[PDB]
Amino acid sequence: GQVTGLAWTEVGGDLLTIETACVPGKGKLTYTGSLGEVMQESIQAALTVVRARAEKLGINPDFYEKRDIHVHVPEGATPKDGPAAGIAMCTALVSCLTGNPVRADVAMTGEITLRGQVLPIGGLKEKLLAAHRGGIKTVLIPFENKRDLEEIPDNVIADLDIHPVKRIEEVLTLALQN
Amino acid sequence: VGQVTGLAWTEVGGDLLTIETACVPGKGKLTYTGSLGEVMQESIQAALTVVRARAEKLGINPDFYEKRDIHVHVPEGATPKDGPAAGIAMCTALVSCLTGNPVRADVAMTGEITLRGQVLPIGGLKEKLLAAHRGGIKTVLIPFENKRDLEEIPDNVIADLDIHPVKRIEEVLTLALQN
Amino acid sequence: NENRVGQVTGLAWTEVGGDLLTIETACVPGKGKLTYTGSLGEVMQESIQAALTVVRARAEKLGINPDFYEKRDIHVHVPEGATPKDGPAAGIAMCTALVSCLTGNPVRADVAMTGEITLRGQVLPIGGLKEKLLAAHRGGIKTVLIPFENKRDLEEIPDNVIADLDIHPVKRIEEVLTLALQNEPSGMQVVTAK
Amino acid sequence: RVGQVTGLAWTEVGGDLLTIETACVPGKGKLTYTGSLGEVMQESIQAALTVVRARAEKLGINPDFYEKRDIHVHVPEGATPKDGPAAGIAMCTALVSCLTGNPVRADVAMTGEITLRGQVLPIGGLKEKLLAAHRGGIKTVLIPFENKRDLEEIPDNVIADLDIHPVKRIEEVLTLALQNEP
Amino acid sequence: VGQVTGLAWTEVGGDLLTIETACVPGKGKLTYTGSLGEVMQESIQAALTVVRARAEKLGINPDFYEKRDIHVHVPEGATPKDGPAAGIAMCTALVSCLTGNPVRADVAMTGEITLRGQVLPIGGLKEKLLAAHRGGIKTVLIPFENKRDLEEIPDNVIADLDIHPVKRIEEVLTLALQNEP
Amino acid sequence: VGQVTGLAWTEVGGDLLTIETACVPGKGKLTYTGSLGEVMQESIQAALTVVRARAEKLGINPDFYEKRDIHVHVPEGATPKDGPAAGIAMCTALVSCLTGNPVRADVAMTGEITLRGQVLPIGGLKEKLLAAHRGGIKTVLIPFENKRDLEEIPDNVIADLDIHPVKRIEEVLTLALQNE
Repeated sequence: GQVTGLAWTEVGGDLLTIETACVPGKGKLTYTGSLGEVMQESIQAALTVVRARAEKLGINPDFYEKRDIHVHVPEGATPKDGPAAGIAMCTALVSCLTGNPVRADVAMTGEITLRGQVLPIGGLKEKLLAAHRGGIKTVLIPFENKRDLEEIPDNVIADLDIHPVKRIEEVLTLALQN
Repeated sequence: VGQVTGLAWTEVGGDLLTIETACVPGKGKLTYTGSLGEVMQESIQAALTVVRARAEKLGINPDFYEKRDIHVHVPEGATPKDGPAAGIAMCTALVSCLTGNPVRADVAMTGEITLRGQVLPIGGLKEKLLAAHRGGIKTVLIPFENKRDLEEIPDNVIADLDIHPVKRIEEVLTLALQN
Repeated sequence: NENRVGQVTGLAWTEVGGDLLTIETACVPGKGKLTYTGSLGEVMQESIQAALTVVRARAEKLGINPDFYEKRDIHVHVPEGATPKDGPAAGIAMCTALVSCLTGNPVRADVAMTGEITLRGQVLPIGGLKEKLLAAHRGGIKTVLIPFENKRDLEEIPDNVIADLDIHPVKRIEEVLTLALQNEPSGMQVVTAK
Repeated sequence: RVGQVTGLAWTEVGGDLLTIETACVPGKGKLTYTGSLGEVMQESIQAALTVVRARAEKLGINPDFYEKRDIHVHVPEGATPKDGPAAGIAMCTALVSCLTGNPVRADVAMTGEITLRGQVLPIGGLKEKLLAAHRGGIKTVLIPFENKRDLEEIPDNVIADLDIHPVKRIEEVLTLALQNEP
Repeated sequence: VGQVTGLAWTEVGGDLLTIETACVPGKGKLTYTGSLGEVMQESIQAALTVVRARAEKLGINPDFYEKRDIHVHVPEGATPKDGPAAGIAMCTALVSCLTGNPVRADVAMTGEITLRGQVLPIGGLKEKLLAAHRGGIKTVLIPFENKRDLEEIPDNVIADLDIHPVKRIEEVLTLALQNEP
Repeated sequence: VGQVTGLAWTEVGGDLLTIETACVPGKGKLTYTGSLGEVMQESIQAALTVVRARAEKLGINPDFYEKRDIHVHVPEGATPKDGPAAGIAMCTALVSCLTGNPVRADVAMTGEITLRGQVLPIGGLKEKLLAAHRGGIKTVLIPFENKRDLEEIPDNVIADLDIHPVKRIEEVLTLALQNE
């Protein structure tokens, strides 16, 4: 129920620790963390991808009738917005609802869609620089951000194991431990 | 999830958009997202009402809404968008979702939808068809009263595109759904 | 005919002027919900709520089952979607459309109407009558229902408008419905002979 | 007429004759308040309803009407902004009227702020209110008791034509205004 | 219906206020009206919580907040009020309403209430106690920590007043309710 | 019991907060009042999710979220309060309230809470501990990473407080509550 994402904050692209809790409940979605509206919408999108694909994910199709879900992104006081945490949100929800832990030294950036495709984001360099400083080994980026890998310093590309992904299935396969 | 390429006004970039609609286990909740302005939001409601009103003839359970939640999402999520032009795409995406009847990926569409299922003309036909052309789209559905606006579209664009002027939502679904 | 159920031409204010409104209503299976859209200003939204109350208050006379109603969702929409509409002048049109939608009673072709609705069923005069009638005249509307108290305002509207339009001044909503709908909405028909 | 009360209160064009309408059709307890009402006027409706709820058994009204009835209070004309607490007793009267089927008298107008205790509080702009009523042909006007001192600042010709009843409590209001005794 | 004379901030200034409270058959819904500002609104919620958390001690059927609907109104409806200083009045009014224990007519009170039932000091004590006096109020309840603020108000005003500094809500209710809570 | 002294940001008056909570039989309504800023309101949501996640190990009945109404109030009511520093205090108060477990006297605490139960560093530590000291707080729990900031603080202040740098919410409940 914890994933490292790369997304926009008040001070630039950054490592975010995305948290999701899925305690027994009645189907309420709470999300907090000084989130802007586009980031809030990415969470609804990510939840809908899970609900639509629940059977595929070994999750009870009616799980949202018996679960309350809280997505929180610290630091609580730092403003964050944008769609780039989309695949991280989805991954955290799948982890939480399945009990399948998330890989330690992995981070990810990318906008999610209901169809499960992963869309390119902006400020990739800033994002990959943030993951490099944090000692992140593996980074998932959208397939269409490959062109942007040119602007990145050679030493950072060399240190990072970067995976361009097209689809959410790819993301879950790489990020989850099982 | 249902999936349809629409042409509708966006604040930045092109007017070519993927209208997405999921119809998951739920209890009759509608969610709509995608940096949508109010007129676009209201077209989602109108589109959903069209399906609800024609559910039996469409091959859908009239009481589907009791046991389904609907999310309508229009990527790219941060791109501000507005207007009624994605209406027929929304209706198509919702019929696809609730029947499991795939949409032709080589077809895009534009047009305002009415509760009577009629397709109304839209503005910026040129903006839209250039996006459809540059987006590699082969077939475009447009409103019937927009036919006279085709006279101001570049010849190559007219040459490349298979434009189909439509009047009614029945025409749209026949032209866009695979079965 | 089926296409005439829940479709009413009102005359109210738009961002272009006091023009024609094609007022749409669907009554689909549901749970008692009312939705209204079409870039409506707040005064117009309140007219729709007044109009539905009027219907609900006269449901027995109108033959609308209270329980069927509670298992319907209602959606009033006024295209074109992007054009701002406001004012209380679509009140009787809204009520007509709702009665039509809920009872499967098609609205007569080539009728338009204008008038503010009250909860007591009274039809109150409206403003900009001249421009509304220019709007009806321009759209080949033949029969226009107006408030009985706007009758004095007919004098400033040219002869041909009055020669072309069939104007029926109305006092109450029961009259509107009888004039606007295909079948008589309120009451079983009794046939008598002298 | 059941559910209609003539009230005097402020509008954007001044303290004018108001026709307060209420409908109470069977529902689930929904409360709709329309007519370009300002927030203070909206709060007066909620106060008026509370007064009625507390006196429900005393008024012959089934106590659990707040759960089995939908109530819609509307004040034409829809486009004219109305505000203030002066329609309070009129809101209560129309509300009691509707829920009991007890017709309101057409020759009675009324103004006054209502409290949950059912007390009638003095209001403002009494001059405009009564001049309005007088041009409107109203025979009888109920005013707040503490507003009697304001009567001496309105023309003698207007007041002589009016049957003015100063009221202190809501039950007084109801007995003068309802066709049958509540 | 409960009624209490509170002293609290109004648009015109700190003044005499009749806090009303009705408690009819209901499903546990809370209504507050009277042009109340947000801090005054939260004071009502704080006051209600005190009563719920102390219900049986107050002799109130603990399950009252699913059997009762509550409306707190403060006339005059058009006069903007705000602040936490009517909190102990709100709570007195609720307790009176839910118990039928009349509140004395010669008593006015001012004070912020906490969930623990503590009375916290308030501002504008001068203008508050002047209003009480002008209204012919006999006894006034103020927060204990407002005692030194009494030395800034005219001695002629204060000498006419029976001033009771309180620390806790049980003092308020014992001093203000006509029968013993 | 349900009463916790937390140190967090205020517009005026000391950075000391008295956090009160009530947990009565109910249908599951959360009320939070006290002129609370959005970030502080969110901190309450987070603290409550923590408690829910750990309800069973905390001896709280799992279905409290639907059998209980909870009102979190922070006096003085007209004093604006904001920020995340009251997070661990909010959690402690809720646990104390739902368990009947009293909080230890003269304990205060500052710290941002995460859903996983990690205590995050805060700002204005100096002002916070000055308020603790004048409040006669003896024991203060701060975030482990605020240890660096203790260097910036007067010697007499450091002297009279029993300052405990904590990493997790388990240390916080152990140091703050009178029972387990």
